[PDB]
Amino acid sequence: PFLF
Repeated sequence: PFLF
């Protein structure tokens, strides 16, 4: 997962 990518959180930004």
